[PDB]
Amino acid sequence: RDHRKIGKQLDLYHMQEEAPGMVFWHNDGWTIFRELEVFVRSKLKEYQYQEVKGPFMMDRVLWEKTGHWDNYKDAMFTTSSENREYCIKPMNCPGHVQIFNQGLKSYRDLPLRMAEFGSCHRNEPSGSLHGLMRVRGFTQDDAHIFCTEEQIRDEVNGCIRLVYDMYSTFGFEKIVVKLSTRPEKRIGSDEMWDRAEADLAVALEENNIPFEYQLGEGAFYAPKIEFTLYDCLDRAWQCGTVQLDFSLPSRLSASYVGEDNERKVPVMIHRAILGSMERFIGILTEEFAGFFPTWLAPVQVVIMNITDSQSEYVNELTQKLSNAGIRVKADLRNEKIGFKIREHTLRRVPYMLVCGDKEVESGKVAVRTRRGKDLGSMDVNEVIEKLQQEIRSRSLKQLEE
Amino acid sequence: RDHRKIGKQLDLYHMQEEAPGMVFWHNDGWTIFRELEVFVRSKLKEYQYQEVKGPFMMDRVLWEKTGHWDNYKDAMFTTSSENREYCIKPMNCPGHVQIFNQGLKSYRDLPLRMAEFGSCHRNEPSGSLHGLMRVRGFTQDDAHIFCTEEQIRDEVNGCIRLVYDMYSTFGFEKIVVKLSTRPEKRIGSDEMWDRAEADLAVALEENNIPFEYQLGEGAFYAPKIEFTLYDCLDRAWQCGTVQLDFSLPSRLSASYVGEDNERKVPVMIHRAILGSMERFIGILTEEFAGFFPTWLAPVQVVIMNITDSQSEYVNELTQKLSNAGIRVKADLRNEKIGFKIREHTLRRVPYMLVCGDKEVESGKVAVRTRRGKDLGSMDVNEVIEKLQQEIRSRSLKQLEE
Ligand SMILES: O=C(N[C@@H]1C(=O)O[C@@H]1Cc1ccc([N+](=O)[O-])cc1)c1cccc(O)c1O
Ligand SMILES: O=C(N[C@@H]1C(=O)O[C@@H]1Cc1ccc([N+](=O)[O-])cc1)c1cccc(O)c1O
Ligand SMILES: [Zn+2]
Ligand SMILES: [Zn+2]
Repeated sequence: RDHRKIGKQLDLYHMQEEAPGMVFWHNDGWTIFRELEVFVRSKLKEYQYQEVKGPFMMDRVLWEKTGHWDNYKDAMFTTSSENREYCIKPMNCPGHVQIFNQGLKSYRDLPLRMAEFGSCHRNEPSGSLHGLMRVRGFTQDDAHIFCTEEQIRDEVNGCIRLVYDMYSTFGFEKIVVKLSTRPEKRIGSDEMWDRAEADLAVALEENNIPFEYQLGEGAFYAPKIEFTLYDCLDRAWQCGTVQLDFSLPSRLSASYVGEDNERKVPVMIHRAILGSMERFIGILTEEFAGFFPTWLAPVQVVIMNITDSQSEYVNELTQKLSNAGIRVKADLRNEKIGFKIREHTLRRVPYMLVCGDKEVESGKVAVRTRRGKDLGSMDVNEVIEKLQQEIRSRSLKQLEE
Repeated sequence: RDHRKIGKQLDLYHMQEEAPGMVFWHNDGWTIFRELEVFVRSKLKEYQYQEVKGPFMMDRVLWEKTGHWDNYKDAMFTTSSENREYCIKPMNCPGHVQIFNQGLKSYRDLPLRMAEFGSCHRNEPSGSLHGLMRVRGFTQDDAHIFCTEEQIRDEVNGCIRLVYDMYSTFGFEKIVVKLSTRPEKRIGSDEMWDRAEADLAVALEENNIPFEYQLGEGAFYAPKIEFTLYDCLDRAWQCGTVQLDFSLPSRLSASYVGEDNERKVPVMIHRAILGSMERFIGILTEEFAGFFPTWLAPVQVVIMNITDSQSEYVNELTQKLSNAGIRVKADLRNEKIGFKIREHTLRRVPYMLVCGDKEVESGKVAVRTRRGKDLGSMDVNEVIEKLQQEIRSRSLKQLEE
């Protein structure tokens, strides 16, 4: 049930000592990563988010405004070019405000939701690395919301609704929520920290979410709501995070023209639902034990022949299935039929299509699943329509179960 | 007609001194970038390519083993972690071999086409940077093909066919081709360069492509076919590149089991159709002068109302168009209709939908475009149906236009 074993077991990814804590995404594993992007982007469109991309390193002088350099430079990778030092970004927060700073902003642009699949890098000790859970290079479904102090309620509520919306897709309904308060090493005034912590607390009571305080576990600049999901083994996994920031936008000279035609500093809301997408894939790998849902399966359908007589028929079906948007692979090897089914069952392919000579009239296929179920013969167009409903709805369970 | 100058007007991107030669992709520009990615991925599926992803840096010890460290030490960024050097990758070729190296490969796995949108970094001089044309961090539509020497066609013609097939979508068929031969400082025996240069030379005569030699301009490991396209201003732009490599796979301990059950070294073919996608977007920006085709437009349709009476009707239309897969924005601001139309016309939005009281009764919409042309009032379903017809085929030209 170990994702490292399943990942090697399913051709998902690999790692080696030349790049410690960094993922070599294979074709099958990268398909799952891209499928998660499509799912996230569908939510971004639904929740009216922009999608941007920032540069991969920046001047240390910029990281100096934020105080990020003071707290965690030891965790930061560094490079120099023409007597200037640059830091490979561990977070997308200052990159997003720079985009916000371009062009004069007004209150009519707020709330401004800006998201990015930012690939970050943190210099973690090699002894702390373990599979996809703890890595040096990871990708966040990061987003930062710029809004006025009157829009704080509505925007934080939208982030909370998004957390439960996406977690329910993967079947994670046991969620533990914690409020991380101020740490001993922080920046910002006491009264700022009071308002930010209270606002996060109020947002949770409005949505009727029980939670407990976690003293000293917040960021040095913002308190954060931490979402923890429980898998089918009742194991805690901390993925979600919503922070309320009144500090950084002021430090990075971010401003907008208000309703009263005056200088105001915008409130920034950090959010990340899945957290590290490499980590989230590892959670999904262990949660399903490699039995990914059909919409996430690297190979969704495998069509196999019994003899060479159906090799022409199988290739036609493989092309027809591929044209319908289904990830389908053809198994034309000269191996016994029980041998083929066992191999692809171990590959956790959701459906296996069997084509004998009895199939060659009928325009039909013998369907069997990775669970060992037999579904019998009927229409190829019917299975296409049956399947397409399954991927488009991102259903957790398969056909006839 | 300058891309940097249009790019500021259209919310495409921006750059600043904190990250010289690196792009801050804004929402509108990133839409074009992703929009090109889908087009490339459609070709990868068509031409049977895998898609992988490599880490951002690797142990320098490998960059010695390839010879890249000796030749291009000044152009590579370097960082430190636990008394070990890592280099932010300037190329994706050896990262692809690592994926190929995992698991024993045979001749039945060949040809193996592996593609990646690899984000590279080269330390180019800062006085040398200019907009999107010359950048420090760029994304290549890279791919490397592993095959036997008898397959040295079937892949090279596929690369050549892909070059002209993808260029025709953007309207580039004025293409001049050059063949770069061996430089004095290279690796491999002379007999490789005789076969490798000849293999590329015959392939161009094979495809009825006139070409000129560029003596001494090839890489230290491979001769290269260079594709140069000309825009509407008859300006040369060098984007395509196909390399024939017999050296590095041997240097990186890549091997496969042949038909005679003996270890063999696979041939590697470097290819890049668009080259740096940041550069290609800048070329496209200048080629169309900001008038991107509908399938490439960041915002495809803007629906505007005249008064608040049509505010419900436009919102229904925005949802219907958005559900149809059209990037649509609704303009409900309290401004005059002539003010709204002018703003989006300067934004080069392909189509603008106007809804008066006469539109909401009749169930139709008034459409007329960024160039000033009228389609009059047309059926709402008709406008959707034609648009999908326009986007799906990636047509260069407009609607009756
Ligand atoms: O703060 C954030 N998140 C934690 C933080 O900091 O680390 C937390 C996230 C994390 C993920 C993966 C790995 N990993 O090595 O696999 C380590 C750490 C954060 C949250 C939302 C938006 C933002 O813009 C953030 O910055
Ligand atoms: O050679 C290659 N491709 C051209 C080449 O060289 O430049 C061409 C592509 C390009 C254009 C612009 C910029 N840029 O800095 O904006 C960078 C790169 C190449 C092809 C395949 C694999 C490789 O490993 C390569 O190296
Ligand atoms: Zn943040
Ligand atoms: Zn290459």
